[PDB]
Amino acid sequence: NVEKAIEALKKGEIILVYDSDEREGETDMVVASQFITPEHIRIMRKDAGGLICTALHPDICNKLGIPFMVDILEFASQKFKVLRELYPNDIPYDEKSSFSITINHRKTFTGITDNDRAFTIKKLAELVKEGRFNDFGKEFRSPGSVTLLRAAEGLVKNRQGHTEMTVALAELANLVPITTICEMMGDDGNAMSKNETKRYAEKHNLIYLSGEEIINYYL
Amino acid sequence: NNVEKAIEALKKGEIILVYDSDEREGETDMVVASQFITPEHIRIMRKDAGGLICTALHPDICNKLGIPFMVDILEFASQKFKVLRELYPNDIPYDEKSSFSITINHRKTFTGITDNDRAFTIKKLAELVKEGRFNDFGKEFRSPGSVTLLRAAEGLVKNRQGHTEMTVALAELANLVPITTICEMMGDDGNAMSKNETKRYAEKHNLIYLSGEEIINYY
Ligand SMILES: O=C(CO)[C@H](O)[C@H](O)COP(=O)(O)O
Ligand SMILES: O=C(CO)[C@H](O)[C@H](O)COP(=O)(O)O
Ligand SMILES: [Ca+2]
Ligand SMILES: [Ca+2]
Ligand SMILES: [Ca+2]
Ligand SMILES: [Ca+2]
Ligand SMILES: [Zn+2]
Ligand SMILES: [Zn+2]
Ligand SMILES: [Zn+2]
Repeated sequence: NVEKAIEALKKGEIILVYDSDEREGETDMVVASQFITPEHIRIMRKDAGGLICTALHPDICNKLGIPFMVDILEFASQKFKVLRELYPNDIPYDEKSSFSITINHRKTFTGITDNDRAFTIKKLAELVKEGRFNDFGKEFRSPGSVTLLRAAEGLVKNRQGHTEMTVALAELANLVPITTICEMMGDDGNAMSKNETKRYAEKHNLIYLSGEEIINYYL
Repeated sequence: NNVEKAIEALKKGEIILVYDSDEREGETDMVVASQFITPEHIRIMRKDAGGLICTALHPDICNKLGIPFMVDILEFASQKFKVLRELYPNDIPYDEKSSFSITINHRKTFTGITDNDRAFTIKKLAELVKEGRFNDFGKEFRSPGSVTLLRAAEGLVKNRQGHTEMTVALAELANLVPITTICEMMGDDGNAMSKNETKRYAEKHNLIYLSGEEIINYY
């Protein structure tokens, strides 16, 4: 199943990845960022509905100098004390946020359109694939509409969220290890259930993958 | 006229549409008074508008809670994270500054992104403010989260004319807690939904549609 998903990812398709019954119980739509298109963004906002985020392998984040947002906030809590009052000291270690900074490519206008978000994401994957790390500040500004996620060092060995699972899948596919993901939201106000997301994958001829399978394959 | 009609709609917990200006973003946001937000509002915003779902706060509330602008958090944190300096938004194309602030989740939510979770976070924030329980902010919320806050400029539309200021101004005029939730309407072609298409939406759904100039002049 993992290898079939890898082929789909290599063709620029959206695949569906469920994490686990014990974790978020959520399914994310996932695409290899180097193949992102405005159409992928349109499908994610209409049929998934969560935040459209782009996850990056830790090696990439280290080359760009991008930290976890929690660390930006903790340091800034020295000046803005409310940040200390909002510390996420109550989240299980396994669910600790993978949130990093938000960005827009400088050539975009408001940054939120399908065209703007696909351009921001595709240009970031381009810059990374080409190794033009120093061009990051030249080409992008923060804050913006595309939320970046920082994958755990060691990926699924140390954290088992969609952030790590999808980046691990891109690494396995021999692609730039950067993915764009969006949580699938249900009409009942909760996340779409695994039965509901498997159903959507069947209707749209998409690959549906369980996180356990990616983890096992990777390890 | 239409502004008074939009005010009555907000007081009833309905959504209104606000277009800023041809000379600014050229975008229409769906708008609702946060104290009346429901999971259904979040659902219609993600399916029918599609941009980010953000909650704008009157600067008075922001000062009482100690919530700063995000660019300021980044500016201060750049002392430690050098990448932040190179990402300065000294070039946002449609205004001097962004209204982006911190992101939050109410501590009682699970993943924070569902319609139920986002509506709960936003409504609870509006309630905490309405009840003057500012010392309870950290007790009830954590950052980062799925709900992005926006800080309205001091003087509102007298000093900045974004949807952030315009909508907070309408909530104030309505004698409501001045906190709004807004979402940009996106088009199928990859650009923001056109003025003509957002008008057709407003006519189909009998929603009040306002332009920025009318709100600014009335305020
Ligand atoms: O938080 C999220 C996006 O903002 C989603 O849960 C997304 O799937 C990435 O997070 P995680 O790695 O915890 O699954
Ligand atoms: O940026 C945005 C959301 O994050 C949107 O533009 C929203 O309408 C608020 O911004 P502004 O006050 O500039 O119109
Ligand atoms: Ca998560
Ligand atoms: Ca804006
Ligand atoms: Ca201005
Ligand atoms: Ca009508
Ligand atoms: Zn997830
Ligand atoms: Zn706007
Ligand atoms: Zn209707």
